[PDB]
Amino acid sequence: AAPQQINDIVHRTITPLIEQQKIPGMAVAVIYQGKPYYFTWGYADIAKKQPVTQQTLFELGSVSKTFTGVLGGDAIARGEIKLSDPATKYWPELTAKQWNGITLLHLATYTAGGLPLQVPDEVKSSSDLLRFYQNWQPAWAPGTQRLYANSSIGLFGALAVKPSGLSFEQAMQTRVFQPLKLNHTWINVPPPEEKNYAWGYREGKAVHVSPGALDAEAYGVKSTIEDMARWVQSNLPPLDINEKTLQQGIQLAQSRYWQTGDMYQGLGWEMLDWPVNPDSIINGSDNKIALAARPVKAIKPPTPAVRASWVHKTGATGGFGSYVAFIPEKELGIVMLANKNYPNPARVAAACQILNALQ
Ligand SMILES: [Cl-]
Ligand SMILES: [Cl-]
Ligand code: NI
Ligand code: NI
Ligand code: NI
Ligand code: NI
Ligand code: NI
Repeated sequence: AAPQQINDIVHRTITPLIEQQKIPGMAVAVIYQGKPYYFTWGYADIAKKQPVTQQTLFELGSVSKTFTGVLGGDAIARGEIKLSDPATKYWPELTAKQWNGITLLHLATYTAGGLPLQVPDEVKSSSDLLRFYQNWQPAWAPGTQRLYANSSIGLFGALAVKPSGLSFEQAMQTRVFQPLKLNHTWINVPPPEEKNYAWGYREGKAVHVSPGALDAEAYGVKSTIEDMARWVQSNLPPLDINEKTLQQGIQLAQSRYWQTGDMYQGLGWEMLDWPVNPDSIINGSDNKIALAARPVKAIKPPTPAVRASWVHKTGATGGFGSYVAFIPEKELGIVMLANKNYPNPARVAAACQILNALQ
């Protein structure tokens, strides 16, 4: 009766959402008792009437940060980094005084003291980046305010892989993607895979994410609905793989490092205690809140991953909108990929309706 029940709630929830939000193409995965169930609607390419399939690639936007968090967790477990390490330890030319006291933890969790949402578009090279961070003036002491920022976790990702001697992309492929068998997940989509790469749509124009500094670390992953379902499965408790630093790093990305309001900051992932007030995550997902500064309280030592949690992340690019959420206690989760950037609360409310019916 379970597959019939899943089909019904997914159909009755997503069909009106697509119509209300005018979404051109969408893929949904429900992870129910650890098993994935896939659903597709609409078009990856409107002009060519190419349907969304289980092999369609979507831009994950900020959901990419969950991969960066896990790769950072793997580096901790390898002994290559410590979150209490100063950021300057891995970038010694970053000598400016305001960086004294700023750690990898602060970069990973948006708590360095006001690093901006986007790296400025005029910053392109590594030397541009150095000048940007050397000249940046924090608004707050480190570890006091959370301000969501690609320039923060993006730099965390770039520094965390330095001890490996690998590029960020090589580290992600070899240490996260390949061990988890995510073989249709890319930082740079290869030419033969472009036939499955959906267009994003913004004001009715077909767009892909623009290149930018630290894009790979902060918002550059593209993936299929099947690989993202396998990503959810990999972040659920029963994961037991040969690559034990990765198994441990996944658990560390769900550690609770900071609290603000009723939410907890992990590495990439964000968490709330479950059962959760649905209005809190729906309302809190609005960018008028999610992009605003909020005071944080440190959790020392970080809370080890709590099984009774709602774990989630929204993401967007100019042309795409994504959402992933799961409940480790229930072995239950959802992935929603769309080639239009429609408002976060609509994504979260739909996910709440589906998972509440199945939990
Ligand atoms: Cl650590
Ligand atoms: Cl929003
Ligand atoms: Ni293939
Ligand atoms: Ni139940
Ligand atoms: Ni139940
Ligand atoms: Ni039950
Ligand atoms: Ni029950």
